[PDB]
Amino acid sequence: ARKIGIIGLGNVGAAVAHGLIAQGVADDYVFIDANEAKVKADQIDFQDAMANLEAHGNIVINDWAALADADVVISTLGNIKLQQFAELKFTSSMVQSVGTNLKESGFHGVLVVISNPVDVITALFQHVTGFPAHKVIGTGTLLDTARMQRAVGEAFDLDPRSVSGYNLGEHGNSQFVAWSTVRVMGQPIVTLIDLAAIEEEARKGGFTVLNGKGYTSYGVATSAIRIAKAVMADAHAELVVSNRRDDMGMYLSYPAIIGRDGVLAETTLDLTTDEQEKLLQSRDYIQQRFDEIVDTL
Amino acid sequence: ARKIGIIGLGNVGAAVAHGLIAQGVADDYVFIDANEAKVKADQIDFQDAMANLEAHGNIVINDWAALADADVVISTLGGDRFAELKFTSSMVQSVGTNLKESGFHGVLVVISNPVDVITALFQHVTGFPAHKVIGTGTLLDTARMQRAVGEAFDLDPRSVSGYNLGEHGNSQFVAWSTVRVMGQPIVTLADAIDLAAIEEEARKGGFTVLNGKGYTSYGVATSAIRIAKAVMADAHAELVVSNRRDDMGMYLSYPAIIGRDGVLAETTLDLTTDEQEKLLQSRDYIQQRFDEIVDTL
Amino acid sequence: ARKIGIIGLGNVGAAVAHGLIAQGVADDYVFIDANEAKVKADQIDFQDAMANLEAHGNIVINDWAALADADVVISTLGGDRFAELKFTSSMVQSVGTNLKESGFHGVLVVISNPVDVITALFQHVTGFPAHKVIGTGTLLDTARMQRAVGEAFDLDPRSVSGYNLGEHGNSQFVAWSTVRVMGQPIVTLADAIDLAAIEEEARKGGFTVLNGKGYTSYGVATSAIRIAKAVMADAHAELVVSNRRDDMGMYLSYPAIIGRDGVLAETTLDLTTDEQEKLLQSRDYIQQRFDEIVDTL
Amino acid sequence: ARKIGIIGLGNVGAAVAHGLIAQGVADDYVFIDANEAKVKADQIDFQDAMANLEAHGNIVINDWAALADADVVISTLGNIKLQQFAELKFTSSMVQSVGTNLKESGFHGVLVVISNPVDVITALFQHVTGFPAHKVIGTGTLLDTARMQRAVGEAFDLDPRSVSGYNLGEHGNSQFVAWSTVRVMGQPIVTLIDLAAIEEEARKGGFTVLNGKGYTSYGVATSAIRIAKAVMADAHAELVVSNRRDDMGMYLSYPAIIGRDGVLAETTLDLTTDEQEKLLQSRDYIQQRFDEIV
Ligand SMILES: NC(=O)c1ccc[n+]([C@@H]2O[C@H](COP(=O)([O-])OP(=O)(O)OC[C@H]3O[C@@H](n4cnc5c(N)ncnc54)[C@H](O)[C@@H]3O)[C@@H](O)[C@H]2O)c1
Ligand SMILES: NC(=O)c1ccc[n+]([C@@H]2O[C@H](COP(=O)([O-])OP(=O)(O)OC[C@H]3O[C@@H](n4cnc5c(N)ncnc54)[C@H](O)[C@@H]3O)[C@@H](O)[C@H]2O)c1
Ligand SMILES: NC(=O)c1ccc[n+]([C@@H]2O[C@H](COP(=O)([O-])OP(=O)(O)OC[C@H]3O[C@@H](n4cnc5c(N)ncnc54)[C@H](O)[C@@H]3O)[C@@H](O)[C@H]2O)c1
Ligand SMILES: NC(=O)c1ccc[n+]([C@@H]2O[C@H](COP(=O)([O-])OP(=O)(O)OC[C@H]3O[C@@H](n4cnc5c(N)ncnc54)[C@H](O)[C@@H]3O)[C@@H](O)[C@H]2O)c1
Repeated sequence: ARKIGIIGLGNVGAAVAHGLIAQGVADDYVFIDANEAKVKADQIDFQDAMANLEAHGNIVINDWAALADADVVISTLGNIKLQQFAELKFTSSMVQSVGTNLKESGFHGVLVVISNPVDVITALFQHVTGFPAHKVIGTGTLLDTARMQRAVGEAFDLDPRSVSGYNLGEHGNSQFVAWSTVRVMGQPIVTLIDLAAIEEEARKGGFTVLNGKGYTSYGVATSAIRIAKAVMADAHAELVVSNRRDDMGMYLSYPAIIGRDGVLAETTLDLTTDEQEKLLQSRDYIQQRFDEIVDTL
Repeated sequence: ARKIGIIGLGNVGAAVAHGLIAQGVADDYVFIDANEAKVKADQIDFQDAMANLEAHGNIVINDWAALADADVVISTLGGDRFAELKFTSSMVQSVGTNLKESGFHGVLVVISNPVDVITALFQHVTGFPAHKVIGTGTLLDTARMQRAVGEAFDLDPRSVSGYNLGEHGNSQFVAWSTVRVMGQPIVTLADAIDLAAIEEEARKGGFTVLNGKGYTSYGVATSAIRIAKAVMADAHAELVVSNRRDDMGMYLSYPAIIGRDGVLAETTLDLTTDEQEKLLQSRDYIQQRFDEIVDTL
Repeated sequence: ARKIGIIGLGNVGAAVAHGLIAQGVADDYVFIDANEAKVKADQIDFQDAMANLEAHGNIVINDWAALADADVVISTLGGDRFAELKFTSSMVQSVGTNLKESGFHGVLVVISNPVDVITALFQHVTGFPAHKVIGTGTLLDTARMQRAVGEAFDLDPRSVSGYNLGEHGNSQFVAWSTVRVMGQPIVTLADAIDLAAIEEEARKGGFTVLNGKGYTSYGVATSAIRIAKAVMADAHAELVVSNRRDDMGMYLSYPAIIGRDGVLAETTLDLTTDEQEKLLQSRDYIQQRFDEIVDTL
Repeated sequence: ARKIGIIGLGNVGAAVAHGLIAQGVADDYVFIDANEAKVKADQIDFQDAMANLEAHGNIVINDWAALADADVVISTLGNIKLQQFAELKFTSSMVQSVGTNLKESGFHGVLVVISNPVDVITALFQHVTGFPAHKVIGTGTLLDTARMQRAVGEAFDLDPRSVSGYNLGEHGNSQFVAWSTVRVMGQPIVTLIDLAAIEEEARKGGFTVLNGKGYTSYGVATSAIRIAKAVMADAHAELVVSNRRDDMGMYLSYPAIIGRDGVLAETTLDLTTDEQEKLLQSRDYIQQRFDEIV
């Protein structure tokens, strides 16, 4: 049967849970949150929906041992008030205990991290749990790429799913659009529009949402659900996620092949020199911030 | 194609939207909200999710004319006491008039508080035939009774029959003479389970949600979604909703047959005399509160 | 993850696989069929559909060891008379033995004819606990009664309660004392509708399907799928399936509580004396036909 | 509400119907088939399924007037027995009456043609109904692209959905794999294996299926359903379908942008000289056999 664990039932974690429960994706769910009254409130509210939902799902709360046979565990803990990377003092303070309980529960599935700064927190989670790096991944620029596809989609009046290409690097700071990989309606977008306008709409689009309602939830929740379904189904799907490539030596977003055991293979992009240059800049940024904080745990 | 309009993109409204978009229920969505920043932030956030979602949906905001061919419209709006009444009736009149003027002729589903009064007010202000104006009512309350009973007998809530009738938010009651579990009327098993305790847990349930979250969303959003699908599919499904029965003359929750035209027929429950008595008490309360608010129009 | 095995990829088995695959219900599928070319054609046909489907599924064929960790296995297998009994009992023993030897320890759902006899035979040969071996039984006849009553009262078949009990295929009957429509027990509405005609209508339909297509598939396939979901989700859902009651000591259709471990509990209907009589008559026929075929093992 | 009509409830027809009903994609369904007892049988069989399905759907049979407000109409009529270009004589006979009835129902949505030979029957359907060419399209090499993605996916142990590229031309004859458009794991397939082996698996893959059970159904039924969903949701999705491009002046498969009004725009691929040549070759066979038939 399918079992998913969600750590941190805030705006994003609760949207992840609603997206999964609304489609009846999993059979068993484990909600874990430091704030007890909140998570119990969400459990009951979801259990009240069950008589009127089409598919059934079981929900247990704050039970680490229940994670032992979970397929996927999604980490959505953090403090959005610190965003309203400065969040690093908060989320990095939480990874030691969350990571140790996770390791101790007997969990051996794939861990998907959303907590920001996603690249650095993904790395510290890998570091505390001791899980193989291919079992610990982050949404990273899967969200950024979806904003890029939305922006390019609006410009050409196309289905965003019909736009190909990726955003690489460090989510929420040096990530960039690899315009050499983007293609729309059979042609490479660079041989076609104000690309920087599109890139600005893509990059500033996330602040517009936070600015408008105080957080972001549907965009990133859906990116996590897509990765969680690829893992459980062992799809061997190519997705841009925050993964540790051998050549990079640090977590950063770059397309990879995802299946039931996590990262099954790396992909290879023919990036311009410009794009490779930016990619190592992101690597260095993540690496340094990670370096400063890993001793502190 | 399927087109759904949602008026009020708050906690309940955004959850209704996410519930529909996660499943790809409708093709076109119309979001209407007084706060342009919030509704615009939600639209962009949902559009960001489209690149990683399985079904596509088109989203327009604050365009009253777009509701003309909407199949269903869901409204989540709802000295100082006098002022509050005056402002609530004003809002229902403005929204209702603009709704009427858009040319919309589908079914209007209201989520609000008190739902029966506000539903009757929308019926009054729009001039839509009463069978096309229904409120979620005790569908949520019934689902909570189903959860409590289900937990008491380690049963799927969907396998618990029976309903909560009357006034949602105050005098509604469990019609225990309609509740069956595992082939037996629960009253019989009670005479040999403590029904009052079960009633306590369901009510207590709602308070835990309010206390830990500050509001409830998944339970009620799912109710509206179930009703919305019955309407678009012309299911002729029996659901307990807030509707105006000829014999009651006011709006209250009682099972009815829902289809593409709204209430297609009424049901007839053989209630006990005490149950029948509570039903009429409920009706008298809704009448009083309706006369009172309609007088501030 | 969710894994389902299907034994016998004929009209029914392929409809079951397509229904599950069109919704992405399981992650892994194991198809077992005596005809290598037919099962291989279906596997390739479904793998050709994966590029245009929303959910992914892995399909392996004729590999018994793969059933070891399957959640559910659905079996669609089913002078002269003695010869046929002999070949049939032999087939159930060969399949049953290989299934038992695979390590499989989930729930076995049997689609056959006579489904109650073949279900009991499989239980007998495998040695699996009776609660883990169930047949679809009269879940398909109940759904036909619901269709016929639903068409009679212009209702949603899902809104018609009640069941068909007994032996699927010959002595099963509508337990009219359990059927309710629009809040009223249908018998009272009959005292005022012709139940006999309704009962006949339901049956006629089955014959209409057999004569126009030569077999029935969607109706019974969907019954198996619903049971399979209740098992993987551990729903504790009340479903009418062929199960072995202590009071009956032989398989027959009577509602029961279904969960991950199969039959979790029995239900107690208050049938009328005629109903109890036909139920026992039904049971005597199943017992006798079972006795006959187990003698040929 | 969503309303889909299916003409011809055979192997492909009933598969399209089950894929939609299992997911609860539409609200209303119109089943039309010359063999009345087979359509009436599937109707009741699906209505028997309804009490145990999660979503509701309404089914009416052989009512052309009910197609007046259908969103999409899928044509899956034919005779698979003749396939075991064989059906062209039979399927061409049907197009006049079916097309006329369809035209007179008041239907004005998108028509999706599956019936083989799909490109020529798509052209005759457009030609007989008088419906704008952009509102009349066929599955074409959407099924063939999916087989290419299966073969390539199997070879690289990838999700078939992660394989990009298209198969162009005429389905079941001159169709080919535009290997310049295919890429896997960030690289061009022709830069990375024997593509002819893969090519053959993909090309012969329909025979194997057909020889193994006597017809093909899930592959093509799912391709039709993907198109139908792009139409009703007005996705503006890039899909390879049989459409009539102006530069070709004849139906053939080439990627197009699909929405509620049918083809909304054409794409332009940077095909190799050879690839360009094969596509025109396909156009001639379609053009020629089309003129030959009417
Ligand atoms: N990576 C991305 O693309 C992306 C996008 C949006 C948000 N985010 C990140 O998602 C995280 C959550 O976002 P949000 O808006 O839901 O925040 P939020 O503040 O609403 O929710 C955080 C939840 O985590 C819980 N939590 C905190 N510490 C915990 C611990 N040790 N154990 C268990 N639960 C704990 C809190 O109680 C709270 O309920 C933040 O880090 C935000 O930056 C990432
Ligand atoms: N029936 C039940 O059991 C139940 C359960 C929960 C909530 N509710 C009711 O649902 C309603 C919604 O609650 P919520 O938590 O979603 O509220 P909320 O405060 O988060 O949101 C209401 C939204 O309506 C918008 N709005 C206000 N006035 C408007 C106007 N004139 N036109 C258009 N949009 C306008 C606001 O901008 C806001 O975003 C309340 O009536 C609440 O009591 C009922
Ligand atoms: N319970 C009900 O209402 C109901 C309704 C419809 C059909 N059915 C039953 O379902 C069964 C199947 O019907 P169908 O039309 O799918 O049959 P079918 O003839 O189309 O296919 C049976 C399949 O089983 C395969 N098979 C046979 N022996 C096998 C063996 N020893 N091992 C593995 N595979 C084997 C065959 O190759 C074939 O593909 C019959 O019992 C029929 O009566 C029951
Ligand atoms: N384009 C493709 O890629 C592709 C792929 C597979 C199959 N197909 C085609 O799909 C068509 C259907 O295939 P099938 O296997 O389901 O065949 P089939 O013979 O089983 O079904 C055809 C159905 O069409 C019906 N029919 C015939 N003439 C009709 C008319 N005038 N009006 C209404 N109904 C009529 C029949 O009664 C029958 O039920 C065939 O042309 C086959 O070649 C195309």
